[PDB]
Amino acid sequence: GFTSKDTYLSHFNPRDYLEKYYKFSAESQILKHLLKNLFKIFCLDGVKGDLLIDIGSGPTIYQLLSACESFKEIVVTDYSDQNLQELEKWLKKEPAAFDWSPVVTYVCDLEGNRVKGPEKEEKLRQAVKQVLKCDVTQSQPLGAVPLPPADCVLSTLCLDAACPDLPTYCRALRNLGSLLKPGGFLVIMDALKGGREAVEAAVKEAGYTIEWFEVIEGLFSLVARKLS
Ligand SMILES: Cc1ccc2c(c1)cc([C@H]1C[C@H](n3ccnc3CN)CN1C(=O)c1cnc3[nH]ccc3c1)n2Cc1ccc(Cl)cc1
Repeated sequence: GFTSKDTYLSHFNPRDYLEKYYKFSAESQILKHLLKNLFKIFCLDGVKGDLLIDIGSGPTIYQLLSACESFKEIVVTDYSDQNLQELEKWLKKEPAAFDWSPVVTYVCDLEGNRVKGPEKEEKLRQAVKQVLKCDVTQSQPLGAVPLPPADCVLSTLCLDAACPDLPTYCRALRNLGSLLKPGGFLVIMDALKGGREAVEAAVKEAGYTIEWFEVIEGLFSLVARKLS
């Protein structure tokens, strides 16, 4: 049930999935829980800095909506071109882009209705600085792009999309660490697909210290810091 780089394919039609799962019953419920958790990480728990890199963004922006409260600069990334195109239609405010309005409104509600949808959308659009290819199996997952050491790497539902075996996952997390300052944050929100202990081993062996781990089969979230 594992995927390797030689077997990986992402959904060819990312738009149909946005329409199905990101329009918000079971899926709406799960998305709400994710969004509440991301609110806590990025607006309460001290995960903040200048530069966040979202690894394996997929075609979605919901995982960045609270994060742009806490990071001036966000880089979104994906191995597959069709996911990057779906992101760019939205960032560039094209008429053909997915309508993230309902989710955006819901996040504005979680944040106390300090702003309305358009203002929140604009804050995210201003924060997203680059849209790039990544390959987590590479020592330099973003290739030659000369980003400075970042404050946070976020990975959401990546195991959920395709699960590598444990040493491959540990190596990916260690490759992602090359993107982080010492002490930089690693935030993972994903599917348990050896369970919690396997995730914890991969995180620790990839050179991070877990601050906390929460169950939110099943979904978890965790925040770790790269060894300092
Ligand atoms: C630390 C981490 C671990 C696993 C990850 C990710 C991060 C990110 C993803 C994948 C899945 C993710 N996705 C696609 C649709 N929705 C989501 C989640 N938002 C996008 N996306 C990638 O952009 C990606 C990155 N680099 C790669 N190199 C070879 C394939 C490949 C895919 N994997 C799935 C995956 C499975 C097996 C293998 Cl060997 C490698 C990756």
